Amino acid sequence: PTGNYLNAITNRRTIYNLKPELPQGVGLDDVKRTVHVILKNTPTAFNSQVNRAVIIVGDTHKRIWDAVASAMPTAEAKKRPESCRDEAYGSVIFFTDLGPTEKLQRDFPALAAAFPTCAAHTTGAVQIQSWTALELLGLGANLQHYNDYVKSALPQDVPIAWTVQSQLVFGNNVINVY
Amino acid sequence: PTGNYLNAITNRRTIYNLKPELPQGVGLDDVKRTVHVILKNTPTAFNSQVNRAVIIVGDTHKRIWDAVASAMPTAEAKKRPESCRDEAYGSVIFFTDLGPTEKLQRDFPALAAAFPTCAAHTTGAVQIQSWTALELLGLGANLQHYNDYVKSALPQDVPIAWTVQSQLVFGNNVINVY
Repeated sequence: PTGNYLNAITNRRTIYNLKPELPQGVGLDDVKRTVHVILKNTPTAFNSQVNRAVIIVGDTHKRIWDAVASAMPTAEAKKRPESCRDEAYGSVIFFTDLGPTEKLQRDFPALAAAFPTCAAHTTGAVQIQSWTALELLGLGANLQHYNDYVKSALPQDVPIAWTVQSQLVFGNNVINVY
Repeated sequence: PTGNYLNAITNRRTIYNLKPELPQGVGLDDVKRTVHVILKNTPTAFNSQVNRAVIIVGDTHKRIWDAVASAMPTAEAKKRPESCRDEAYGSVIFFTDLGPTEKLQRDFPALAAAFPTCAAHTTGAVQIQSWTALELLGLGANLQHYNDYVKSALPQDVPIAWTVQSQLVFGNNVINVY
């Protein structure tokens, strides 16, 4: 075990078996740092620093997935949001500040095409890491992409420029050589 | 010493001081498998599995950077690639197979505007993890987004549907608790 950083990656996958667990031996503000230290340590191309995040829990967590599971009207296509608001302790949701990405498109009008793409790179860079780290604490977590649904459902104290990217619900190659 | 996954995230930064180093105690194929299992264990959304990569070295490394540092005409814009060919051991270049995403767009024409984003997310996940893990071995690495240029410089053994995303040259959050 050295840069056994791989073993933490290999032991990680989508977990739907979820109970609103603390979990054992680890509080909430513990989790708060874990994602915080990733947003702070994740390289955004050209120091744009566009990706942010919001963690939601309790009746504020249940409040959103209950809103999605009403915009979903077919029962068998709502056993995902309602199993997210009745089985999960909370959910980490990630954003990308479209603000800077609009500024870089301004000052560098010639490269105003890689900027939206360089932001999509870094936001998925904090997603996989927070996810792979939450599962190290003991939690179980899964992906969700109800972006537009939670975006409208999102409260008012949110910057409207924060584009919704993901919802982390917690609870070979060729080588040359010719 | 527990889920000290964070320590590797913190102990990671762009390195330009590069010598074509093995490095000590670590062969090349040592590096090869590190990324090989990051591409393999990365959650491509909807199991599209579009993440591709190529490790480049030797006079095939200097060959491509010599091509980029020749389309750059102004000296001060050649200081990057010519230092990437004459100071580096090699480069990991990452792709996203446009194949599956095109298939997903076809089958689900309604969601055909989330697939390119779900591909940009997953590539911006194998990049950061490889970079974070290559520096665990002792190497020095950095981001390089000289796309199209290196893409054109690529030989013919590559699929023309592989989209060059990056070149890995090796050598606050609101709590919403009401």
